[PDB]
Amino acid sequence: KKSPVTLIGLGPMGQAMVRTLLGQGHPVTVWNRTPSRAEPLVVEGARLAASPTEAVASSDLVILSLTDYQAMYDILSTAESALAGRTIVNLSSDDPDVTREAAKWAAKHGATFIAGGVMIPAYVFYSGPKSAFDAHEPVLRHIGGPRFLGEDTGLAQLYYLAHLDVLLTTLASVVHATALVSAAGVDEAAFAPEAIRMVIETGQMLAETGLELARNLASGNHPGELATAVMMGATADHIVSAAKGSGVDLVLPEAVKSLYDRTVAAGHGKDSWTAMYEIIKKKA
Amino acid sequence: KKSPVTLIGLGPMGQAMVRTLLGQGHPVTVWNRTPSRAEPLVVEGARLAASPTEAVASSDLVILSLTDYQAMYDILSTAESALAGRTIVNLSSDDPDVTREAAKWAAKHGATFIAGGVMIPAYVFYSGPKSAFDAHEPVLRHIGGPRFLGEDTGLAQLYYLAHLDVLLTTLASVVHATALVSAAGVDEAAFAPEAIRMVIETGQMLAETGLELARNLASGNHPGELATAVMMGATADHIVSAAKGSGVDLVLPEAVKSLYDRTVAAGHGKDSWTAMYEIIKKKA
Ligand SMILES: [Cl-]
Ligand SMILES: [Cl-]
Repeated sequence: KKSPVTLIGLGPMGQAMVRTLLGQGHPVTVWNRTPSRAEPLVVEGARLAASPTEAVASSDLVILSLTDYQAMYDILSTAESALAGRTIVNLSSDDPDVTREAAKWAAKHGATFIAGGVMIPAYVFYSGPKSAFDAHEPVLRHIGGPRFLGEDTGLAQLYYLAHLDVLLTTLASVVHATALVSAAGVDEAAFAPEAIRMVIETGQMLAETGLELARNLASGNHPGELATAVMMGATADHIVSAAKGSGVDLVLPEAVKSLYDRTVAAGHGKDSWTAMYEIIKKKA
Repeated sequence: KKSPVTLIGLGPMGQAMVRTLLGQGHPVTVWNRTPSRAEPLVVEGARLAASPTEAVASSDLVILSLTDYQAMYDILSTAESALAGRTIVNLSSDDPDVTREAAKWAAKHGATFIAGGVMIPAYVFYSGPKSAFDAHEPVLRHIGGPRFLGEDTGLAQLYYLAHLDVLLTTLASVVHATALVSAAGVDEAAFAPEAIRMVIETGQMLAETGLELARNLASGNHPGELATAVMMGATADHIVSAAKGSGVDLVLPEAVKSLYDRTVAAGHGKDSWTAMYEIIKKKA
């Protein structure tokens, strides 16, 4: 009685989504480039499709969890005539303009398209036609906490990549800070927990520095308080010189130094450190 | 009956340290390039020194809280003959090799030298001769939680700058992620709190990903688990292409992409993301 679901892409994320959906009573048809990974899901109740075409034809809702959008094009190439009237929910990560081009390709073949972005703490960003999201939300809510962002298909991966922008850059800074200290002979195991704690401290500081951040970026006014761009720029300069003397790779701290240098050179030296937003943001 | 203290540099940090030390019964002699900032401390009980020489001569312990080490050289230039037999505790931020050169200059003028690094959540890194730290620890503990790091003078600013390496890079990523989303017309006030929450989530993830981080960096083995360098590198590539299409500044995500590119090109693609440490760390 529950609506059938097709899921293509049986990596770790797809495996968990199939198990979840089966436990909620949905018939799940699966397909994967290597059918061996489908075997555990078949014994849990899923049906292995004979081909991508038969997988697509088995449901009105086709969920894709692949490495990138090119994998969607390659897999569904032989199934394009079977896409008419169905909804594609692509949870794969890719460039936002790539996902927008996919919406045009989906419409060419008569399909509705929703882009998704999955965050494992789970919650999923969704973007595309709201009527399509509302039609499949009873199924999508079992995968994780749905957050509809808007009717621009590209939004889900834009938000996802911006979150990963924070994650990947922050993780890189922990590795870089550890190399900086360990260059002096300090045991990595001694300082790495401190660099980790600095992330937590940074988060809690951002839990009046956050009010400074959200207010300044939105209002466009960066009042120089306790932490100005010229003060932070001098610290960034010291980090670079320390890394240059330690023999530690420079590209990451030089990027931070580049942001503060251009922020000071633009006349925002006495303003808050948040004034680097005026250097980073989109022109005009 | 409490030991006298001299403190030079009456910015915000110096103001709080003087008030703290006075409240604990220590006579405090102060000096500043602009004597006006000493007036509030004088009414609290501090004595304004007539000159840097008289400030130095007033105590065996001289604490410096200036913008950089060059300010120490400039201020104490006329007081160099009065430094003999006293301990300089410099809490100013600067390059670690600059602080090591200061230890040589301090010994030239017969003074003991300790470098400090002040973290405002307060706790202070200290480095230099342990006998000097132990001799002044009863006074230093009132300033904040003392953490002796070792007898290399340069350690305190190395640890301090590595902590600030994490802080400044993480803060830059929050501003950059917000610009990435706001380039599409999203209100900054809508996404900036989400970018902030991503820092907190990153910290809590680092509170088995941390065991992965500390173990891999110290042992030098990066077993590829759920998050490999080739997977993270593809996400870094997407962030760059998204920023390149949004018109958002590229230097920060290109630095992260550069780290993953070289990590994959070095044969660590299947290893954990922590394998970028082998690209960042000091040669040999
Ligand atoms: Cl976009
Ligand atoms: Cl060093």
